[PDB]
Amino acid sequence: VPWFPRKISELDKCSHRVLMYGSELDADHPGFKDNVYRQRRKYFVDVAMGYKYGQPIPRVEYTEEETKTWGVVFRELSKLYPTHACREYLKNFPLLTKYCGYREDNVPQLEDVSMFLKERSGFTVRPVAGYLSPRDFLAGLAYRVFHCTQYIRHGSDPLYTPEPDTCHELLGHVPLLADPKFAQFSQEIGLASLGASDEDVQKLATCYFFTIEFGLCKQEGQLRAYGAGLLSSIGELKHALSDKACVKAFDPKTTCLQECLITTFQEAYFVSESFEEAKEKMRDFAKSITRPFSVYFNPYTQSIEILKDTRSIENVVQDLRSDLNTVCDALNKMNQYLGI
Amino acid sequence: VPWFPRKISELDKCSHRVLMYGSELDADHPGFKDNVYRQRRKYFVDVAMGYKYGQPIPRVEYTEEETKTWGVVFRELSKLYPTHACREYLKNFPLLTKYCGYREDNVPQLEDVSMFLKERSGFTVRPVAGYLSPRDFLAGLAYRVFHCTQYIRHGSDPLYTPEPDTCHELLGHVPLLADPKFAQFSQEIGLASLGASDEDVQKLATCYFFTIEFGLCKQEGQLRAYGAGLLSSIGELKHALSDKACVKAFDPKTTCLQECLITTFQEAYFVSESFEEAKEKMRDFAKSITRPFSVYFNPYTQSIEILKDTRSIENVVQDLRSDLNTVCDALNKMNQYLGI
Amino acid sequence: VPWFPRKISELDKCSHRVLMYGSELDADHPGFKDNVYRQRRKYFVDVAMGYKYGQPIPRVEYTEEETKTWGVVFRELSKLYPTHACREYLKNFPLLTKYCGYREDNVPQLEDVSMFLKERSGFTVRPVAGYLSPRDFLAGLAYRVFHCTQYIRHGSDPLYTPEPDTCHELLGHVPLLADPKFAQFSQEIGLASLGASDEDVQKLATCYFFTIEFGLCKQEGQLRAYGAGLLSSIGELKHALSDKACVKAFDPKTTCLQECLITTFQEAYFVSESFEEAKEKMRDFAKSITRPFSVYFNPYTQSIEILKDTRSIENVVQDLRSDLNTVCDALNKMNQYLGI
Amino acid sequence: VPWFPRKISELDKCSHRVLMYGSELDADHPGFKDNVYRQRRKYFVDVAMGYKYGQPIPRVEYTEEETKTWGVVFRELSKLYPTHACREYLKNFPLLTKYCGYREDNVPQLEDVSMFLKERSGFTVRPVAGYLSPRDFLAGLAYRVFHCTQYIRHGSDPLYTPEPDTCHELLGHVPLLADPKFAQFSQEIGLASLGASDEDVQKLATCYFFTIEFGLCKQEGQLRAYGAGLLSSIGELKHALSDKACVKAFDPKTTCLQECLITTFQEAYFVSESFEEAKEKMRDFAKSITRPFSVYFNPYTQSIEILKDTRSIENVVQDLRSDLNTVCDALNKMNQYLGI
Ligand SMILES: [Fe+3]
Ligand SMILES: [Fe+3]
Ligand SMILES: [Fe+3]
Ligand SMILES: [Fe+3]
Repeated sequence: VPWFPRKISELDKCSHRVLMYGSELDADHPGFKDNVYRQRRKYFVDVAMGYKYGQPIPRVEYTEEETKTWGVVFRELSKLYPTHACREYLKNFPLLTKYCGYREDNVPQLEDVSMFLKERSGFTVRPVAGYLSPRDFLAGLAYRVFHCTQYIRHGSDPLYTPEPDTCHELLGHVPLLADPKFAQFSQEIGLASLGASDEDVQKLATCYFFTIEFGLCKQEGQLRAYGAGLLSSIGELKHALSDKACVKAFDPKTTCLQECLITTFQEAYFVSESFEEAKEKMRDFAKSITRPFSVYFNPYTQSIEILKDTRSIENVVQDLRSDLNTVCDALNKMNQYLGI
Repeated sequence: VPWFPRKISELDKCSHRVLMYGSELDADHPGFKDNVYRQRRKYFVDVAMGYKYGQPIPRVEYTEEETKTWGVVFRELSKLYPTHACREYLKNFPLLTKYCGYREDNVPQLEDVSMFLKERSGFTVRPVAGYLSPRDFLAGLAYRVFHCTQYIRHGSDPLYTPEPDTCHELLGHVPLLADPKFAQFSQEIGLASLGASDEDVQKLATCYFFTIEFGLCKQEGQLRAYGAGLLSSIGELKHALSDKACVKAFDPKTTCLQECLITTFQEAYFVSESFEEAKEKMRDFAKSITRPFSVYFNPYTQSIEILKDTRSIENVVQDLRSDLNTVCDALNKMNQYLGI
Repeated sequence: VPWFPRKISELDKCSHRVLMYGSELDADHPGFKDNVYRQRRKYFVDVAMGYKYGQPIPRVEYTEEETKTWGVVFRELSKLYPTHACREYLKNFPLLTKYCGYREDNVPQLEDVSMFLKERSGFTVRPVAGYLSPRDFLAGLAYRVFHCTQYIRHGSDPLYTPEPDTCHELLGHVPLLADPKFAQFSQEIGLASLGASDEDVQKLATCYFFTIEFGLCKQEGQLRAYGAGLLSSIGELKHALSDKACVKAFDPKTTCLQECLITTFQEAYFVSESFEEAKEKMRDFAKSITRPFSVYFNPYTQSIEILKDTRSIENVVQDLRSDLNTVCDALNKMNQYLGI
Repeated sequence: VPWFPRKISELDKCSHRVLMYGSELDADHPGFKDNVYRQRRKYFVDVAMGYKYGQPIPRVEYTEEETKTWGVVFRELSKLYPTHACREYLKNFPLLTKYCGYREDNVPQLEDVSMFLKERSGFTVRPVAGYLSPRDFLAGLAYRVFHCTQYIRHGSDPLYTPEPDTCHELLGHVPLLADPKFAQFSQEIGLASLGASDEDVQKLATCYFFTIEFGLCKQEGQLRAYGAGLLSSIGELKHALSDKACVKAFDPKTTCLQECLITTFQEAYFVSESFEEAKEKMRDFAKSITRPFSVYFNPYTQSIEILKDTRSIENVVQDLRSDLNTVCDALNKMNQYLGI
């Protein structure tokens, strides 16, 4: 089977297997014919190729124009969250405004964001010179790690970006990784894809595209948005909720066959009910991917284990019994401190 | 109830509540009438009062005499472990010789030891200016943290020590924290004592004294030693394995009432069978300690949670079901990829 | 809430709350203008109104014409099972031919059938003077009891029946209650409907109509039939597997709104995958029926218990722990008798 | 391995493998030189050799002298229960007085007793021509079946009995089988001994002798009696709570090596805390009996299953999951119909 990391320190081979670099601006890229930008965006590549597990992420000092771009996006995008975004996004945004520094005059740093996430759900972030393969991104979601970029848009226009700058992974992805259920959902998508055939990693990356990127949920009646591609794009957060687009339920058996459009809107946005419903649908879709073992994530050691014999399975069951014996005692305490 | 830390960040208020300091050494201390020694015991206190959660532990460079003392103790203890120590100590010592640097001509560092432990059982190490209360030392084992000292004996005689030093916590305690079962045992002793009355913290500290400090086990027809007080002391390791000491079974109801002797040999020694037997006996004894809630350790967030209502208990059960599903899938794979 | 039985002996109020009687042939009955027939349909009603929990079911001796009718139906319907019925029906029919007496010139008895079922899945059968309400028929599947009739068709026509008789509940229902997973499915449908509002018992009875009466399954490619309404009717079993019938998918949120046709074919024939996934769909749908408690079936006592406080839930968890210890020991034995 | 029954209907080979008969009065029998008595023991033997699984137990009509003897024992023994018996005996005796007929001038019948037990704990009773081997008596507790006698003492001095008449199994054994936890304890002792070597059946029968026959418990302070040998004997129920006998703690590793006296007060009466504590000690001791498989009792089918591969263990785990869903739903109901 193909190689996957078996401990969170071996994840540095994946984090550094970058296909294309974030300094390679394309032809249609505003700033492809610039001189000062390219140097700025080449600084970030070298700052990100110097990360190593265990060392705090260095702080980047954003200039005066970058800060204005961040503020423009923040201002123009936060005045339509209250009526378009889901509930678990609104219950988490103020905490980010309070502890990490989300304000029009400041650009959050990855150290504060990573220390804020690490205490709420367990996730952490690490910087990447952009565009690592989907196998190596899903293999990082298995350890509860998220690969971020640090650069910002071109001040040319602050509302168009053919790529994931750092304003897409702070306003789209982070406010919703601080939720335990979304964290469990993401990590399970990631664990399902460890050592799988290149033909199943594509189905999983497609399900992730249509769930954790362009997803919609209806939780009290009318539906809302919980995908990053929406929650970070003004032009597409409106279209998706205005009744001019197709919306059909989520089904991983047919949803894994779709065109992941990059520049234009989507033919159809898939809707779901709750992170638990989608988590169950995806855990059922999984186990339909051929693999000759099972994997178990150990969160004390932070390492993956291959259940393929009976000694391993016996360890897992023995550790389940000790967690059942805690419930069976919390309940006794409630009883005695009430009437039986 | 008494204050306890509810997240591994708040453990700095406990790690720094030191009763007496490692510089304020007793009068009976060889070196109480010295001038150069008493000035390095202050460098160590200063480096230990400067630790903060999240920063790698700085490295200490040991002089030529300190190194020779460490080597003397190492070479004098190494020729007893093969026939006196337990089985797990023996299976873990060579790995320490290979990865952390256990050998004459250098003293292991706490950074290498902490990174070696963190990958095997989950424990980590942090330096302390000595002698913090028992409540604050047990509240640190709840989070899987061990409080170590960094100084070394007085070169006068590398065989007598009335106190802990960096040779009692590298040769006595560490080689056996790298075992998952000893790690669960220690952490459960620690979790039982969170917010308990000062009269129960004493019973728990006594059980810990007679189990994890001066303990004996019989794995084959003959018994061995798995306590640090033994595995770090030549005079007492080859006295408890001899027909001149009393040895009765372990019973947390009658052993929590006994004298913890500090300078002389213990009368009784409380043999046991296995870390699992002692873990079960302690979990039975540990439901007597009066407390109006239960605690649940969350290892992703690394935080303690109070089970005292039904929403918390329902969360815990929902997380148990997902771990039962993993076993139920591992077994199906093990079947289909075999004969039913 | 509405009254439901809380022990298998109180089920005699439900078993004897018969709406219409099996002696009341309607105008359209091919025996409505007969004289000797009715004098037998009265004997059956009388023998079925005399059953009492604990007494073996008396044996009915079928005349020469009744036996010939049974044989006609048997041999005319068994020559198209091999290519139409599911696999769990074919793996159970020979056992019935061997132990209970399925063969022409002999009509099986309910005592032999009930003793054959009681050893394979736990079900038993008891006779009923026909047509008890749906609430009272579903409250009997909660205890793993099935209400059967004992009469037979009118010999005039041996292949048309506007009602259930002893040939519909022996060739349609019984060969598939002897399966543990179909037994669990049926009992869960029954337990979901204890003390529920008359408006939910109708949705549950509809799901049961379209799953356990007219159901289809595709388990190896092409689909097959596992409903009694099909497996007991030549005309309809040979039409739902053809290409002149609309086969939709199973979804308890919509299928619970359908016309339960009694004399003509069904417009739609809902299809599924396996008793396990249909059981999961029904268990998720079955938590959207308003009820202020939960019920737990105790199979030693054979009684229902209301989980509505913490002492009951604590009992249930305490039994789960003892059932998990058995697995944790079976695995250890497999290990030691292999290599670890 | 030795033959054991794998379904509750195969238990008729064990129930009828009687070593000596209840009509064979020995020389020391106060009725050894009688003529009318023996002709009654013959009747009881003949009626007990005619039982067959599935048929209600016939009723025995006791004469006037027999009834007066039963009344003497009842009256002389019930006036010292309130201060000597455990609490779970006192909370069950009145129910027996109410439903089964415990009172002078009436001797309870085994049909009423068996139908009263079957609804409280699951046990049932069946008559035996006395003295079947210990292997065959323990293989009957695995299925929750108890083998009783139906005869009564000789009216001459109705206070001495060198054997278990029907007054020892109604006043000693039955009032405490109607408790769910004592029923679980007994059945586990019985299941531990299925297909074991004749040298372990002796240790298990000894533990049963010193726990379920001559046992004592301390549950609120001073200790009480819960064994049948005590609760049915005036002379020995007094020489157990008055301090003239040696009371030692219960330990299945040493108590399984003691001598069971038949006509003389036991030199030592073992004491315990609760049926759960003794159940745990026995499940621990029951791991050191050599056997190459595990057994699982299925209570719907009422049959034993050999866990020796992975398909069986997978079935068991799959049922555990469904039993855990019920708890996870009961807790949600409590939350909802309360405050979160
Ligand atoms: Fe994104
Ligand atoms: Fe120590
Ligand atoms: Fe039917
Ligand atoms: Fe007895």
